[PDB]
Amino acid sequence: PKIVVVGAVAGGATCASQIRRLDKESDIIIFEKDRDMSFANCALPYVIGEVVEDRRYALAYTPEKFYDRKQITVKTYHEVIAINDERQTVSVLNRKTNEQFEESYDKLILSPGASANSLGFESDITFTLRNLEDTDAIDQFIKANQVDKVLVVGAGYVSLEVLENLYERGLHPTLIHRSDKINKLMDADMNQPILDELDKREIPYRLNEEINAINGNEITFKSGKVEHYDMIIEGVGTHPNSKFIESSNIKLDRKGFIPVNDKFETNVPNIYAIGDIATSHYRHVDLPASVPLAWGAHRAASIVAEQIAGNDTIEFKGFLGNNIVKFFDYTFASVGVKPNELKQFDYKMVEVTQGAHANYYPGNSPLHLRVYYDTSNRQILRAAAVGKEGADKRIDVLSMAMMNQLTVDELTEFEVAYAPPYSHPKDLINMIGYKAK
Amino acid sequence: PKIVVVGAVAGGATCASQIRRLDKESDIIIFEKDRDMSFANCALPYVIGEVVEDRRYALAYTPEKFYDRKQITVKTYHEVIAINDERQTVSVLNRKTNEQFEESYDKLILSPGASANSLGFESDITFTLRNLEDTDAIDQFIKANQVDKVLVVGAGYVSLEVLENLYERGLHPTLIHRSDKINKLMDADMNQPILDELDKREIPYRLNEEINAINGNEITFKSGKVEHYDMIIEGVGTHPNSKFIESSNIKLDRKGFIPVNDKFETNVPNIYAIGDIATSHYRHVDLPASVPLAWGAHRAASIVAEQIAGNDTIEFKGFLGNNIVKFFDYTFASVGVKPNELKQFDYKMVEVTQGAHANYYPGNSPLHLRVYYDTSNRQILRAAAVGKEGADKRIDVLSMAMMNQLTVDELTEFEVAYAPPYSHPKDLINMIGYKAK
Ligand SMILES: *[C@H](CCNC(=O)CCNC(=O)[C@H](O)C(C)(C)COP(=O)(O)OP(=O)(O)OC[C@H]1O[C@@H](n2cnc3c(N)ncnc32)[C@H](O)[C@@H]1OP(=O)(O)O)CS(C)(=O)=O
Ligand SMILES: *[C@H](CCNC(=O)CCNC(=O)[C@H](O)C(C)(C)COP(=O)(O)OP(=O)(O)OC[C@H]1O[C@@H](n2cnc3c(N)ncnc32)[C@H](O)[C@@H]1OP(=O)(O)O)CS(C)(=O)=O
Ligand SMILES: Cc1cc2nc3c(=O)[nH]c(=O)nc-3n(C[C@H](O)[C@H](O)[C@H](O)COP(=O)(O)OP(=O)(O)OC[C@H]3O[C@@H](n4cnc5c(N)ncnc54)[C@H](O)[C@@H]3O)c2cc1C
Ligand SMILES: Cc1cc2nc3c(=O)[nH]c(=O)nc-3n(C[C@H](O)[C@H](O)[C@H](O)COP(=O)(O)OP(=O)(O)OC[C@H]3O[C@@H](n4cnc5c(N)ncnc54)[C@H](O)[C@@H]3O)c2cc1C
Ligand SMILES: [Cl-]
Ligand SMILES: [Cl-]
Ligand SMILES: [Cl-]
Ligand SMILES: [Cl-]
Ligand SMILES: [Cl-]
Ligand SMILES: [Cl-]
Ligand SMILES: [Cl-]
Ligand SMILES: [Cl-]
Ligand SMILES: [Mg+2]
Ligand SMILES: [Mg+2]
Ligand SMILES: [Mg+2]
Ligand SMILES: [Mg+2]
Repeated sequence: PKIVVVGAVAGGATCASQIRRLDKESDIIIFEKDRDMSFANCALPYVIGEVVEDRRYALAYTPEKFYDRKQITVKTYHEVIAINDERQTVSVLNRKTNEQFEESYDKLILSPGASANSLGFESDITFTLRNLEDTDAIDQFIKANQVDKVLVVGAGYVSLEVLENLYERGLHPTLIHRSDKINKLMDADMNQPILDELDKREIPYRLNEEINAINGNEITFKSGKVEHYDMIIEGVGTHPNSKFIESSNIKLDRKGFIPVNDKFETNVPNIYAIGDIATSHYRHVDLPASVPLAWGAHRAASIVAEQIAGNDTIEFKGFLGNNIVKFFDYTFASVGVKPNELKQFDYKMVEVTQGAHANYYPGNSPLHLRVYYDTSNRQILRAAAVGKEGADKRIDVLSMAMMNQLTVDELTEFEVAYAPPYSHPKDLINMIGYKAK
Repeated sequence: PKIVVVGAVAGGATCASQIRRLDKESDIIIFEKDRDMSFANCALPYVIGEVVEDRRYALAYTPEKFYDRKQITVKTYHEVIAINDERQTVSVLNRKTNEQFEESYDKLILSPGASANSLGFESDITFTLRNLEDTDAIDQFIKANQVDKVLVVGAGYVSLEVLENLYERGLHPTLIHRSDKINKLMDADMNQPILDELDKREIPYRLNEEINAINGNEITFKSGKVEHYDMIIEGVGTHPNSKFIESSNIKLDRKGFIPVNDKFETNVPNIYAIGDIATSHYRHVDLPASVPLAWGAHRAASIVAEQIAGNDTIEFKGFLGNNIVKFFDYTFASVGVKPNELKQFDYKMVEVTQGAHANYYPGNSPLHLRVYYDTSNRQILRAAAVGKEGADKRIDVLSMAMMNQLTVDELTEFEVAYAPPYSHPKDLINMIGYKAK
């Protein structure tokens, strides 16, 4: 079949690559509205912090390399502006010529993702971070203006990683957030170490704070405070790139996302949707789920590839919502339903705080593990872990447990790999099980 | 019930404590043949290494504290010398006075564990390591004799830990082993980094080598080599402490262990056996298993506590044999059937070698993960992982998978916690699933 793909990054380029792996004869074309395909979204803050300095890490492919290795045609600076589903074409705008045209397809795959929100100030010193063009612009503004002092707005993983990286680059960031609900994928009371790490390094922050006015480098805040900053990075949420889809017969939800089935089909024949734009359901509970992260994009890419050119018995089973972020010395990880989704269940909570490993083994740090479960069937609903060591391991194990519909009580049976540098004879995970009794 | 426990460490002290949690009325007495209860067997190599300098870390309780806090009576230097199972008493030797006596019981719990084998040489410079008394003796011997050259015999995980610690203490160890099967819970080819770390540090080793004769500090070897050593630490395997049991009606296997059911009952009513002395079966395949490690001792202790004083529908479901050791910069972990046990199955092997985390993120290292599956049902039989980073995490996740008899193909669905310091959007575990076709 002729295959058209919208977006050439996490979902799009992966899906197209996976299809080629299976089908060597279908013609495949990808339209990407911006300059680069296959950029490393998740590497971006580390590029800014000069942790990553080889561009070969920031960008996996050029369209030329992509064609030469995989025979996939990628048109950058081409923005799809409409989907004409009844005639099986998309309308595409060549941004270089400002000429538009129709491209036909047998199968269409939508992976446009999402864009960064902006606060909307008229400001030459304010930037968002979503792609490599953004990253290049920030790096350039920093150098050309000898930036020292940077204001970071927002407190999600993107803003937190940018802050840490700006600090390590040798700059002087300040963090503000409109409320005190930082890092909201994590249980609110488990985020204290973020503030501790800031304090330890004498990095200023103000919560319940906003930009009120901007005049050159003079920044006036809601609190009444006035300071001067050389630069601002806004990380104040995202929104779905689905405007171009609204005129079509494709069903969108009221927030602009695309509900899909377990084959990542939309309501329209021959049209699939994957990545941040797509919504689905949880694997372990009968609720809708939207998990705009890397894992879901890659997994859907593979499933769509099988559907089109491989084994169409292969279907999605739902999300668990596993997620993680590093902030300075600490790791923050969670899986399962979001904090706000718990109220839909009659649940209880159990928790343990314990050294990640043997106390007498040097380098210990306490690890807080919390697990929520359903009282009506003992099923695990959510888990969260925070500590300098061992949090990722604990959450991945609980992710596998939930995949298998394990009960909280069954966690006593988890046979951990134990030696002093790694865990305990009754691991934190085991202790969750004993304490639920 | 009146409860008598034999052995006061991993199984015995733990089981007694777990019983008290549930039962505040019953009289509980533990007999321990040596000086110390509740020593940290696992910490002992690190004591020798002076990594653990403070004894509070090597000893968790005294009989006196155990009584004040738990109202359990612990009699040290008291060796149980016979089980009078028909009258329900045990014979006990007070080693201080050399007088014996009978102690009655309603329930008897046997956790006597295992003793170190010895090569049988007459030598004042040779030591084994099994308890805190052994540790104090080794430490004292090194100080008293200004030991520099040390011969470490055996390449089990304990001996490797001892070697590493002697090295970090400033001593100069040499490793020998009677065969080339070092660290034998791990795939043989995956043990190479042990030998790499030794080579890197100019720590001598000789495999397929044995002691021929000892003449003072002069050691004659099977190879014909003769060298001078100030000290010898032999780690040449263990034997079960079951001599005191043979006269009773308790069924022993031919190696001296006690087969038990999933309630950890012996063939004799009211007698339980746990810890290194007991044998059981695997959880994921129908084979007999013996897994003489900490997790099993602690798990059995809880189950026996529930049987006696709690919910007696709680039963063991078998072992997976999860195990791990650290040796210098590398981690070595495996789970499932032993290498020698694979031949009872029609099996295939899948493997990946990939960065533990994102390539661009610093301090990355190659992680080798290998998975064996049964061709008749796609079920995972065994997994192994070796590397400086991430091996413990992958093996724990796979232990949780096997607990659920998950197939190799379903690893494709494992929802990992992804950010650049931790893994990949398609983790090594997912990759095993994709490569299984
Ligand atoms: C933060 C956000 C995540 N963002 C991204 O991932 C965006 C950038 N990514 C992309 O554009 C694509 O995902 C690329 C093109 C980089 C990767 O495509 P694929 O995942 O299809 O893998 P690839 O074709 O590059 O193959 C390399 C490696 O994978 C093996 N392989 C892939 N699939 C399979 C299957 N299904 N079965 C067996 N093996 C498979 C393949 O063999 C391969 O080894 P080799 O290529 O042989 O040497 C995260 S971020 C971006 O890191 O910042
Ligand atoms: C290597 C080799 C393994 N060796 C050993 O284990 C050495 C010998 N061990 C022992 O003697 C026992 O395990 C001791 C006595 C050390 C521990 O007794 P147990 O009951 O585990 O533990 P304890 O009573 O001390 O409780 C402490 C902690 O856990 C909670 N807890 C225990 N059981 C339960 C249950 N069933 N349910 C809920 N909670 C339980 C307990 O309340 C207490 O918590 P807090 O800290 O106040 O929360 C290894 S090594 C390390 O070198 O020895
Ligand atoms: C800074 C940053 C850090 C992140 N870190 C993590 C992390 O640590 N862990 C994690 O799991 N996730 C992380 N993510 C999220 C992860 O990158 C996304 O979940 C993933 O990229 C989603 O893939 P996607 O294809 O749906 O969207 P994208 O990868 O963003 O790709 C969408 C592409 O479609 C293009 N497009 C949109 N509309 C059109 C159109 N009309 N025509 C043509 N092209 C169009 C866009 O230009 C864009 O290039 C991070 C994201 C960012 C921005
Ligand atoms: C140096 C070392 C390091 C280790 N490291 C690890 C590790 O990293 N990870 C891991 O999982 N496992 C490790 N282990 C193994 C772990 O310690 C054992 O699996 C665990 O202790 C088994 O507990 P047990 O109660 O059966 O025996 P033990 O803990 O050894 O206790 C048995 C006790 O019973 C006493 N006893 C025996 N006979 C009698 C009798 N007749 N009368 C009275 N008392 C008696 C003994 O003196 C002994 O104190 C290590 C062991 C050692 C020795
Ligand atoms: Cl091209
Ligand atoms: Cl054209
Ligand atoms: Cl056309
Ligand atoms: Cl808010
Ligand atoms: Cl369900
Ligand atoms: Cl006494
Ligand atoms: Cl005396
Ligand atoms: Cl680490
Ligand atoms: Mg640079
Ligand atoms: Mg139209
Ligand atoms: Mg000391
Ligand atoms: Mg199944």
